[PDB]
Amino acid sequence: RKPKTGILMLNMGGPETLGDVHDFLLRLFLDRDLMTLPIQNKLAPFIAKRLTPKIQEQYRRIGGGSPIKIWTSKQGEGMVKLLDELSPNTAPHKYYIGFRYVHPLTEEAIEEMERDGLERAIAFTQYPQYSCSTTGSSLNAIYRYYNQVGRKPTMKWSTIDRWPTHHLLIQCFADAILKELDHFPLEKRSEVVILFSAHSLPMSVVNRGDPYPQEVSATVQKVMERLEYCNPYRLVWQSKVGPMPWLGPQTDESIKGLCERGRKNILLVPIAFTSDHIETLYELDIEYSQVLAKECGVENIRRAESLNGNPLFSKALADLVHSHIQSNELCSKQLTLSCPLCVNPVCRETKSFFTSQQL
Amino acid sequence: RKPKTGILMLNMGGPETLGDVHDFLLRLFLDRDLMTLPIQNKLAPFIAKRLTPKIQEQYRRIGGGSPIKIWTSKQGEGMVKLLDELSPNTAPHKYYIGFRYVHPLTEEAIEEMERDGLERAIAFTQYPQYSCSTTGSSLNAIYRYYNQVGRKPTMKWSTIDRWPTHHLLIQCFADAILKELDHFPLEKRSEVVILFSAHSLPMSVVNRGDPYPQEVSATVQKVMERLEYCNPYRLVWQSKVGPMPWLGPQTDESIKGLCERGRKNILLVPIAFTSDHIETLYELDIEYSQVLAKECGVENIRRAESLNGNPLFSKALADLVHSHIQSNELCSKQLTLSCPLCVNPVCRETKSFFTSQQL
Ligand SMILES: CC(CCC(=O)O)[C@H]1CC[C@H]2[C@@H]3[C@H](O)C[C@@H]4C[C@H](O)CC[C@]4(C)[C@H]3C[C@H](O)[C@]12C
Ligand SMILES: CC(CCC(=O)O)[C@H]1CC[C@H]2[C@@H]3[C@H](O)C[C@@H]4C[C@H](O)CC[C@]4(C)[C@H]3C[C@H](O)[C@]12C
Ligand SMILES: C[C@@H](CCC(=O)O)[C@H]1CC[C@H]2[C@@H]3[C@H](O)C[C@@H]4C[C@H](O)CC[C@]4(C)[C@H]3C[C@H](O)[C@]12C
Ligand SMILES: C[C@@H](CCC(=O)O)[C@H]1CC[C@H]2[C@@H]3[C@H](O)C[C@@H]4C[C@H](O)CC[C@]4(C)[C@H]3C[C@H](O)[C@]12C
Ligand SMILES: C[C@H](CCC(=O)O)[C@H]1CC[C@H]2[C@@H]3[C@H](O)C[C@@H]4C[C@H](O)CC[C@]4(C)[C@H]3C[C@H](O)[C@]12C
Ligand SMILES: C[C@H](CCC(=O)O)[C@H]1CC[C@H]2[C@@H]3[C@H](O)C[C@@H]4C[C@H](O)CC[C@]4(C)[C@H]3C[C@H](O)[C@]12C
Ligand code: FES
Ligand code: FES
Repeated sequence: RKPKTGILMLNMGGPETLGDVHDFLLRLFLDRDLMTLPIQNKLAPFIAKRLTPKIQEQYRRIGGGSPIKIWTSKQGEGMVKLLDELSPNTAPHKYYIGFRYVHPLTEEAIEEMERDGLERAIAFTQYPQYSCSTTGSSLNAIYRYYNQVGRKPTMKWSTIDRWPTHHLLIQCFADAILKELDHFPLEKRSEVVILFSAHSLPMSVVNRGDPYPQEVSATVQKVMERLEYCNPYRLVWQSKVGPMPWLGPQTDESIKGLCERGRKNILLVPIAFTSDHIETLYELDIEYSQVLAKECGVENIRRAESLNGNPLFSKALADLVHSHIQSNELCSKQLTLSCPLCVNPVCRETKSFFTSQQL
Repeated sequence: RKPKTGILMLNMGGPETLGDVHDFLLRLFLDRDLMTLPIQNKLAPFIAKRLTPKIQEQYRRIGGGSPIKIWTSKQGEGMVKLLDELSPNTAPHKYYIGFRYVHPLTEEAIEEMERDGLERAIAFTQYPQYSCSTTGSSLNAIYRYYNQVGRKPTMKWSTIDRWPTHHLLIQCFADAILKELDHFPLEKRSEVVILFSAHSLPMSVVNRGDPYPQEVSATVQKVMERLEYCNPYRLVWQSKVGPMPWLGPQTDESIKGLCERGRKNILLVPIAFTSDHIETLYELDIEYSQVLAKECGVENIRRAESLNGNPLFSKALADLVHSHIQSNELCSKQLTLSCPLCVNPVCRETKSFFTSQQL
């Protein structure tokens, strides 16, 4: 009856309503794992307020907020039901959501897991491919929480810190692509070009050693292997802001370029995230597939469905947690190597926090 | 007895002696697929002349020239012996070397293939991961040869234009890594960090859509899977020159960064080429492993042996060719998609050259 094993699902989060946008931005801009600003305690609230209207308008364009919490909860519930049956010795299992910049915040979830008196806590990132700016930032929040509160954990921690080639995740993407290919006019299907798209990183981050581009490229290859190379593809990158150099090719410039070169039948595949959110519902579906694509003369542009409530995806999550438990690993071998040019002192503390855990 | 199937092994090549350096550079700078320069017919000989002394000195430091022709010949000979047994319907097989910028030049090889009266010719790039700047440039040379001689081919052409995850290539890399791990002191072996290293590309090339970074990342993941994630790794990129932005992290900076961060036992793995050449014998072995690494206080830095004369690598080559023949394929599905921002008119012509071939 009392939960024994807590699976803490980590993600950045998104504002559920338009009223949550300002505080989302403020927590983001206060976070030094992402950015160091001059006079940051002053500029953070200011830039949050400055950007609120633009960002609320994007969310209003997709129906008034992000659905991430809904999807995460449905996935969490399907995962736990499977885990109680796969793993009766670590049952009952209970999921907790720990979002970095909206409620329930990472720190609020840890407080609850400790209150619930769990024996074991698993920090399970919902980003299959690791970036120090996504999963690294969620794992640092766990280390900082105990550091700030000045007490040690009362539960045994470990982390599933990446899973870019999990076989059932791969199957979920391949399945979604095959379904969407069937939605193109039959006479176009062979002609379709696949653009896998993932959020970009600034080159300053790529060049310091961030593991993300190599892992996202691995996911793309395993998906194309599963599909037997039925269509040609490129991996391209979305969401660049600001005037600094980021990893390209850009998704928008790639859609326009393909159109200008006669490839007017394009299937977009979000490959680095597992539910709908602003990047899919606003950036890909509206900004590129409605506005940009209409202006460049595209014939058909479609997007693979996000994994969202697919029961095969819940089965992937539970398979990941079960295999983790059975292996007794505390973290990947990759978490034990920080970036070769890391300049953030917290990363090594975070690494040690996980590699040193009792058990 | 008359040869029936020719396998054209494509590679950029390297100067075999110090005297060949100038004409190597001059052919390279006269190649539009690789670069456009102002007043290129004047500037190419001038830049070749300017760089000759520094490049001759690099080759002198490694014994007086590139061994690429030796290794390519040994691999070609072993591949042909296997193919005559594996594929008697297409035997006898004959290999031909087509180097882009040294003799025997691509154009000289095609001449000899035509004279030999082969039934078919296979353009087999020796770069497992495709870049428009490597394999694309060599395939463009085949299209341009016929275009410039004003005659259609007299043999059926097809291409093996990439093979970044062929299982025996992956085995050869994993085998070389395990052998080199065995040469560290035993007490350091689990502490070893692996840096997979590949020639970089400028960001202008990456951002136009070059398929290379994603393919090299795929090779890395399949090698680490075969090794069961026994050590941690990063993929990083060598050989940047000039002042423009290129894809990082840089290999040199990453070795020094790792050293400064207490990771002093490092295994370098050249992952994008299959024999020794100036990148391994000069840049990694001298510039980085002798000079840089001594300066930064490294404890052990070693390099996986290049594939070179490994018989399992001849077996991979022959298996590639054999599968290619049995499949009847003219080229990969990926060759049918040019880069989304390609601005070189020859790419489409080369693509069509192969996709339109009779059979
Ligand atoms: C200096 C800097 C970032 C630091 C860095 O990259 O190391 C940038 C990032 C966000 C910038 C701020 C935001 O763009 C919002 C403001 C925009 C105005 O055009 C200038 C002031 C303004 C307040 C900016 C000052 C400065 O250029 C900031 C603070
Ligand atoms: C303008 C240009 C490239 C153009 C382009 O990329 O569009 C660059 C590439 C290589 C350059 C040249 C090479 O670096 C060699 C020469 C170097 C000297 O320091 C300047 C003149 C010199 C002759 C350069 C002139 C000019 O800056 C060139 C020609
Ligand atoms: C590039 C990067 C983080 C920093 C980093 O990787 O250095 C990512 C992580 C969270 C991202 C931010 C969050 O998604 C929230 C904002 C979303 C807007 O659509 C752009 C600005 C916005 C503020 C983002 C800018 C940038 O893409 C961030 C800061
Ligand atoms: C960057 C690039 C090719 C062009 C491209 O990618 O746009 C690669 C392909 C062949 C490379 C060149 C060849 O390896 C020959 C030269 C080798 C020297 O060590 C550097 C300059 C040198 C001239 C190289 C510069 C650059 O790295 C080239 C030109
Ligand atoms: C879009 C925006 C500012 C808003 C504004 O002028 O209104 C700014 C605020 C802080 C910026 C970020 C911070 O400067 C930290 C990162 C710095 C990197 O050099 C580029 C991305 C990077 C993640 C920046 C991207 C972007 O230019 C941000 C998110
Ligand atoms: C190293 C060198 C010139 C030598 C010199 O001035 O001494 C120049 C000559 C032509 C240059 C190349 C050509 O300009 C074409 C490419 C231009 C890209 O913007 C960067 C790499 C790129 C491949 C260049 C790298 C490098 O700066 C090269 C190879
Ligand atoms: S920035 Fe990657 S480990 Fe610190
Ligand atoms: S530059 Fe890549 S296809 Fe032309």
